[PDB]
Amino acid sequence: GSALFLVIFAYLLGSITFGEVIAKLKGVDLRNVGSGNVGATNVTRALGKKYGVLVFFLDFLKGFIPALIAVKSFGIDSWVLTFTGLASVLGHMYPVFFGFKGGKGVATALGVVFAVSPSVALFSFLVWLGIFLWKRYVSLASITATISAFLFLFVAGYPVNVLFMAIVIGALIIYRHRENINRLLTGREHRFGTLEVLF
Amino acid sequence: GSALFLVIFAYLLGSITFGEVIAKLKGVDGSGNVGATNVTRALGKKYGVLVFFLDFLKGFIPALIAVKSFGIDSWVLTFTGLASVLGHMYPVFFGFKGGKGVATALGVVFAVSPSVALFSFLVWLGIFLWKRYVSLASITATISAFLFLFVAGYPVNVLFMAIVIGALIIYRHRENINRLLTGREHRFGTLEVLFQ
Ligand SMILES: CCCCCCCCCCCCCCCC(=O)OC[C@@H](O)COP(=O)(O)O
Repeated sequence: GSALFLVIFAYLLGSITFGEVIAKLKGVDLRNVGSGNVGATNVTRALGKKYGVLVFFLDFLKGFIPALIAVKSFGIDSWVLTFTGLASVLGHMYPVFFGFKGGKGVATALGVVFAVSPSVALFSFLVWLGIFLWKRYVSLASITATISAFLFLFVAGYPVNVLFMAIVIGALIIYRHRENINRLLTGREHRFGTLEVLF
Repeated sequence: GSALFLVIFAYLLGSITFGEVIAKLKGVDGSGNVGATNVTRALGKKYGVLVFFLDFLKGFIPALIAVKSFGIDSWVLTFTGLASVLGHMYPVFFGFKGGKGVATALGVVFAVSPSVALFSFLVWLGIFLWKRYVSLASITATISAFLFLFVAGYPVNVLFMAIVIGALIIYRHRENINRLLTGREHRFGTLEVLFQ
């Protein structure tokens, strides 16, 4: 009853892909820019790093706010949190508002992890930052940090409901990156090299 | 032509009141109503959920065909979603003695607008958890559904369908409304709602 309310709320809140809303009022069509993704990385290409950080924060919140409510209400080992965090990420990937055409859910998933464990969230973000500074592919950093986020929760002793949530979310994130994976293997992925950040 | 076939099929399918047919499957016959709530009443939540899903599908299935084959702007969809609910309210297979059409109407709005449907389901859950009457939640979620379709800018064929379907549902709750105002409506326990 109460759990169903929270899970649906997490899905509806997650369905507000804020990169698509902000770019629309700024006039930009994200479909034609860079990867075509509606997420923070492509919002940065289309609108600049000022709007990319804003979109990252909002997409972060819609996974953090519902997951935190589940933790305080049902406990960290409740499967309500499992499906709440999944709902926020599935809302971002398949938004009920925009015809189920959303992003890859990396920022929203980090919001869910933050509500479960800030410690793991900051480490995974540090892992994401290093891999990115290393190779300047956001997709490679996101894939790596997604896998490291799962390994961090496991070693830290988090319950099987949290691990199940992380596996499904992580497997969904990698699957939504299959276009980036195809581009990385073929040397076509949109790098953030010298020319890209300069211009 | 083919539009009339869909409307009549929507009515006939909606006339399959599923609590009944699944109550008689397992073999049971309180409120005496044909509803998912009245099936959880009797055979447990696991069968009332299935009955809710089936009554949901008979409104969802013909309405999705209307959207896909005629368009969300078509008035074929208006009469198709109307026929499904009217089938559930006045089932030709059961002497026109049927339920209140909440689950069937939710199926109709979900095929038209998955967003409005889930938003209206949020309204129902909140009102039910807050005040603990099933009927008060169904009336409020019905009204909010039309308001959600209106402010979102859905076409006039959909707004007309929601008004007529909403009015029918509210009208089917006239006995619930009387008992609500006279304090004779059943209410769930303060703890019974959370374990519901
Ligand atoms: C299971 C929990 C996993 C948590 C996720 C890992 C944390 C990563 C740190 C946050 C990084 C900032 C947010 C970026 C969101 C985003 O935009 O993701 C899409 C990118 O990838 C690929 O971008 P693109 O080239 O446009 O497809």
